[PDB]
Amino acid sequence: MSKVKIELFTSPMCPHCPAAKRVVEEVANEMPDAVEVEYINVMENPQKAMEYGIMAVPTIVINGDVEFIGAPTKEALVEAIKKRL
Repeated sequence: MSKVKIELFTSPMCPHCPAAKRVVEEVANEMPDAVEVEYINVMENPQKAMEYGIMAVPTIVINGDVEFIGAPTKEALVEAIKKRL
């Protein structure tokens, strides 16, 4: 009971991925209101996500769970929050 929290903790620099733009559009398809997106381009901000158990960019939160899946952002799970988050 906090709305669907997404966070985007990375500054991808080789592949200019849509990053938070995909993750927001994808979950806003599901929940066009119960959505929170921290797009935190990794620069000038604390490692508060880059701590955790993952300690490996691209550091991504979907619903509230902290993870990283691929060279791009959480696309493997984005294929499933689209399905039944």
